[PDB]
Amino acid sequence: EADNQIMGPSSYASFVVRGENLVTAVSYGRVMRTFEHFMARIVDSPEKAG
Amino acid sequence: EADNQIMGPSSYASFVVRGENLVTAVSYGRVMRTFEHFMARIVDSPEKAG
Repeated sequence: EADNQIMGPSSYASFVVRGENLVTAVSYGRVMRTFEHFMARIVDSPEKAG
Repeated sequence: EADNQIMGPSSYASFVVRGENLVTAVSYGRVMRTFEHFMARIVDSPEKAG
């Protein structure tokens, strides 16, 4: 065998419906994942290419 | 005539789609008027009865 062990993530990641996502939930029923990424993509410099 | 004139507003109001309103407009295709009110009701202190 090449390696005996592998390094892995110790804990789960956290998806919590925070404040800015919750307003979409109660109103439209469509919460989204990583809303702050959407704000940074189409509000804070949308002309910056991905 | 009790009045010759009435005092009123001078300009129209401005309903401009700001940033998080653009985000929900782009993603879910629905804008809510005064998003800061929805954020100050459903997120910041919902225990205060309207």
